Amino acid sequence: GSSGSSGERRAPRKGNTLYVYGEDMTPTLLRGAFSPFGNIIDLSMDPPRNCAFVTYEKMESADQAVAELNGTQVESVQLKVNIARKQPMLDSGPSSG
Repeated sequence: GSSGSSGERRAPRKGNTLYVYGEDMTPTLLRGAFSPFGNIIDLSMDPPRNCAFVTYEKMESADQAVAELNGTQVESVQLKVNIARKQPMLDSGPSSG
């Protein structure tokens, strides 16, 4: 009998920001952890909720990371990435930051 589900949960690819969650991970860590996928233009960490918002210069990466970085164990730390919800078209090159 089929051990598990036949295949994986199909899903589209779109988004700039990514919802990351960890326990013993640091900002500088995510920098070299998400960099491999692409360029980080927006990376923020919230000790309170122990999460991190990493934005990629492109949308192609957003799905990528969420596909690999999802449930991945980097630097001896399990990082949980997801496609942030409610992320409409946002400027890429902010001048009046």
